[PDB]
Amino acid sequence: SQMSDLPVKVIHVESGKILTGTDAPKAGQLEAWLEMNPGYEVAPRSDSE
Repeated sequence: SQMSDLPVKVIHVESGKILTGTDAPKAGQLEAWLEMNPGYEVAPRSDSE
């Protein structure tokens, strides 16, 4: 699968809540979700070194 198919987490500044890939929007509809829900930001992954 591609990242575009996998969900991307986000962090809200107005509420401070962090949405996980489970509740967060998909990579394809993320742009629309963020545009509609202002204050959110792409959260970091769980890769690390």
